[PDB]
Amino acid sequence: YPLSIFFIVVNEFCERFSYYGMRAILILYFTNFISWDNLSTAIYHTFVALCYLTPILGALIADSWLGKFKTIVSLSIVYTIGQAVTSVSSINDLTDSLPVHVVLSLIGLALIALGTGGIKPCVSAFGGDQFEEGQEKQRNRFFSIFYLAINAGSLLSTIITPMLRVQQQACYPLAFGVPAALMAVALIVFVLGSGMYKKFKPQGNIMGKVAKCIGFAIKNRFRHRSKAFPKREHWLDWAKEKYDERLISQIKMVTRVMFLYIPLPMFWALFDQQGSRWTLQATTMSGKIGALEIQPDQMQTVNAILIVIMVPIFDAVLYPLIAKCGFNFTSLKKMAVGMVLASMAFVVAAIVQVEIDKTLPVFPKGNEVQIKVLNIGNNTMNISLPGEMVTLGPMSQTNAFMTFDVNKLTRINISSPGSPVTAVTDDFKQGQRHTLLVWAPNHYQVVKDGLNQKPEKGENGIRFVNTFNELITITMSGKVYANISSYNASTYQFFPSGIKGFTISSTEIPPQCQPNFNTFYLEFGSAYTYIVQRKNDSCPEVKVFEDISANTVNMALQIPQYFLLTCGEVVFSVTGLEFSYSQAPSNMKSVLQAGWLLTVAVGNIIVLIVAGAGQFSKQWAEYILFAALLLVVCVIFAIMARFYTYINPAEIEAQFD
Repeated sequence: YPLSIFFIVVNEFCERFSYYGMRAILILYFTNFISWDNLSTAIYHTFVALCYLTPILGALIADSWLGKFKTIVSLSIVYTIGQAVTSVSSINDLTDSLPVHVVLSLIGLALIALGTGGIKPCVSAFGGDQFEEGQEKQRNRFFSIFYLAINAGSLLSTIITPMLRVQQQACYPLAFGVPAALMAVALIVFVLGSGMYKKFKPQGNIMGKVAKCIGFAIKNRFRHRSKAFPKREHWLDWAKEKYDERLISQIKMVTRVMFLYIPLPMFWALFDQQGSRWTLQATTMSGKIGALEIQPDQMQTVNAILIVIMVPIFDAVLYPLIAKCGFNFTSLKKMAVGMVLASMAFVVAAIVQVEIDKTLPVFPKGNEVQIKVLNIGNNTMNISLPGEMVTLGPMSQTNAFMTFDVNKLTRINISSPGSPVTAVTDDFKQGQRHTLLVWAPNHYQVVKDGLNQKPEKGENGIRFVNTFNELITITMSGKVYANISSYNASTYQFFPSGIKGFTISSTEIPPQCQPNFNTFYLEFGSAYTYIVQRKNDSCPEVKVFEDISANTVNMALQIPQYFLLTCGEVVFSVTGLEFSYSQAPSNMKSVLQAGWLLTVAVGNIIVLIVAGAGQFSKQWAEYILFAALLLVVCVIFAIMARFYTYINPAEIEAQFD
């Protein structure tokens, strides 16, 4: 056995290495191709689950045509072709009638989808066939090692890709080129073992036979309405009239096994939340370990790291111990327990989420308007606002955003000690944060803020205010603010953490002045407003004011909810695709594997259907998304398993003829 297996393991590692590397690069490109006709966003959202709809086509083929060995090679090549075409097409689009070049990408993208689908069910079952001598212990070992290699690809893909990218947009050819290069090695190694594999060929069009037998049964069962209508077997009694008895047995085994997958696709909807829903949470909870600088979007890597260490533990020690006390852990039992853990993984998130909410600010909603007053003048100013007055000294601000109803924002009067009162004629927009700038009794400016949420990806936003008579231009680490009018403010731009330096430029500034300045440590999620003022020597001067406070909750707090969920997946998923193979009849192994994969496809639909917010806060969504659904489904599953779908020893049943 050992010789035949190693080829499949290394092939799967390389094949899944490539797939993950394609995902990250693929999404970035659409942001550039979207600039013709928003159609690109419509092109996407197919690969979200379409990569799991194809495996139907792979199953139909091998089990009724070409066998499994031939479909692995053929579907593999078309996978390689698609990537190569896609890689060159992107370069052809930018280097060189735009839809004509784009058509190249579409064919490549479509040609890839078949590759990713037809291989998943075929390769998994093809390994199992190598064990025949009552080797349950060895066969169980393989399916955990095989599932371990999948992640060893995911982990190495994450580390390698960022270094690979931006090596040269000029690096795009390598971006798609290198993943394509690897799979070529995957195909070569798999073929090299042809002399060692054990293979079986289909005896005919089983697909047709199964469909015809089922078709005959249902129509015949419809007849005989008042003559022995009550079935003994819902289909077998009536198909047996014409069709072979042993074939009737086989279609029955798959029917029972598949009945249990009806409740499962809820679990795969919950497991998917870790990619999108939690990555957003990390953004608003980003205190950083003193030893390193992990970014919000890097956390998801923790799941791959844990699963490459949990899997050896469970098979090595934990399971032997449970046996020694006599619990007799069966395949149905393990799946039932696995769904409970992932349920407790989510409930922890609600606890974490409510902790974070203690700190976040309040953003305006509906007809609400939030105003911050910032006096940048050299004298104290008195401002009249609806039901309130505020006095601000020179270079002073109101530390909080005052919330008012737009309908209630009737009058504002501005005055200074001994100065005339000036009425504000400007207008505001509901649902937006607004900043009011004043420097003299009859001089003021109203500025829209633009930011009304926590900065994305945890990057700090910066902006400047011009007080010089002439226009000013500032560049900060690759980003430029140009031609800022006097007594006006520029829009925000976002930078990652660290310390960033910037250089100022203006015509009124004498050349001998220092234009160079450096900011303090940025941290995460903050947003600040700089003010540039003139010194007695005409040199620029800098002051800082805060708008949104940095992120406080530490990010290490997400390890628990990743530890439970990852621990939940090991027990559930690994046994899911092993039990599915054990029960299937000898003639239709790939049919059931495609049955398991089909569950994941429908899984993404549930989360996608739920779409966005429909409630007050995530404190709810993170809760009902498991309890009202996952536990209710979990109890239903246990009920169905009480009817012994495990009772079929598919290996020996065939020998009865």
